Amino acid sequence: ACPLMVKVLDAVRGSPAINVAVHVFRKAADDTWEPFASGKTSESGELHGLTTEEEFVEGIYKVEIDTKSYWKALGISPFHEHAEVVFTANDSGPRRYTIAALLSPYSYSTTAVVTNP
Amino acid sequence: CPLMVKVLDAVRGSPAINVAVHVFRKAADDTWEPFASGKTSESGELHGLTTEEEFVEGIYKVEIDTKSYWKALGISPFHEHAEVVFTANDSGPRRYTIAALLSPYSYSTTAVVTN
Amino acid sequence: ACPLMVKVLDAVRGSPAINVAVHVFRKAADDTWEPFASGKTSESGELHGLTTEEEFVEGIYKVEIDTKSYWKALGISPFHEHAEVVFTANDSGPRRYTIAALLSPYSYSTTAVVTNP
Amino acid sequence: CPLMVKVLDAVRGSPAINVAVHVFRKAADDTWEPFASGKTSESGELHGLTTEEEFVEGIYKVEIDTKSYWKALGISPFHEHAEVVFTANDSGPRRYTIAALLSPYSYSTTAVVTN
Ligand SMILES: O=C1C[C@@H](c2ccc(O)cc2)Oc2cc(O)cc(O)c21
Ligand SMILES: O=C1C[C@@H](c2ccc(O)cc2)Oc2cc(O)cc(O)c21
Ligand SMILES: [Ca+2]
Ligand SMILES: [Ca+2]
Repeated sequence: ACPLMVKVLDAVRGSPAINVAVHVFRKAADDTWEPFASGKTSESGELHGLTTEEEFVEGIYKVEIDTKSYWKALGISPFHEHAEVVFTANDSGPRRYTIAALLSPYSYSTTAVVTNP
Repeated sequence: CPLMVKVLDAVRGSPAINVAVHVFRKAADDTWEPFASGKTSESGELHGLTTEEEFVEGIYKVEIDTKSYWKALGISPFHEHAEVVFTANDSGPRRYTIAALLSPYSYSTTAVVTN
Repeated sequence: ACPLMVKVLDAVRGSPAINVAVHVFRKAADDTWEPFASGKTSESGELHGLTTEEEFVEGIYKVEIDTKSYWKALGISPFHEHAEVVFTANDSGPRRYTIAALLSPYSYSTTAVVTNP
Repeated sequence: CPLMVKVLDAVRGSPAINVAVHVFRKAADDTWEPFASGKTSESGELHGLTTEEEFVEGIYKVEIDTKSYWKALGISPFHEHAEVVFTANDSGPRRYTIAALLSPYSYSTTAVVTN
């Protein structure tokens, strides 16, 4: 019953991207981004436990993935500052969201898998 | 031009036409000051955003209005938009092409930077 | 200890791609593709149990994913006949391979995550 | 031309230059008969593979020699190559651009088909 999971993979090494910082924000009624949760990717490149079913109410959310630090630490100066995912959540009732990102120094892809528990 | 944006549609196998694109420059106060905008052409390209003089070093944001594009096609989208944030010109002036490949629940962006 | 897993996701629906046929082949000493394993993706879009550590000897392998049937069944005539992954395996000792594919009607991406148990 | 192939490098943020590409047509016996080939240009493009007359309906294979490209750059690659298999012209003649974005452990291909 974790309703939000983020998973990050490295397209160069063919590996999970470990220790990647992730910050999650929620758009406020006044229209600004309130901090909602944060964490770092595990060995498996996954970040669990960000939120709960109750807390994770309808809204617009932003997941910012600190790809730049991940590359810089490997000696690489990447193109992007970060990878950002912005989406409306739970608009038709609660769902479970997996936000997956695949990283290369000059490219990233992002895909959402959304399921109905 | 020093900056071009090009958008493709993975569902139809075509350029993504009439997609709104906004470009911003990060301000001293860490706000985004809007800088240039346009809509992609019938080839999915947006040219003429900026000039070599104007396009000085800094951190830039390209915001692509993916949601409106999908809505227009009658297809439900996941993302609000697709954003590309990058530092420009850090080693000199370059020509940047920002390319995006769009699916309703996924997108991929790549930069082709040539000097 | 499953050394080969294939995972397929649908970029249109934001879902696993279920019931996707997958065929695996191994290049023979005579240079032709011998059938090695086959299966279909589960509800979670994953296919496990293709092979074993002992069977999965060094070689060149091909994973063919029947994307066309997956789309056609949804009413869609897709661009690709299939998605094929060809790779050398276990060249430096045994590894565990996850072959992931993300599908759209006119595009697919494939990524390998390779780990050392 | 009715068929173009374009290859980009996600590691360097550049066109992938001097990449070998082979094109095949499926034969009656379900073998691949090699049809056209080339190497990508400094812009990552390969033009001139075929002509409208020659490019009749059928099933075609495009094989991109990704492995050699990475080897040349000194980077270890996962794939032997990247293949694109598709049926051409089923609704009429079209112009096909096959685009590939390459990373050492990943690739993505997309078709832009215009009539
Ligand atoms: O290995 C991958 C690659 C990743 C991915 C592919 C494409 C994309 O656009 C974004 C992420 O997809 C995945 C999604 C998963 O749930 C688990 C995975 O192991 C993987
Ligand atoms: O930079 C890119 C990436 C590429 C692409 C992205 C995703 C994918 O899955 C396959 C190809 O598309 C392009 C197509 C072009 O005409 C010019 C380009 O610069 C690009
Ligand atoms: Ca400059
Ligand atoms: Ca024809």
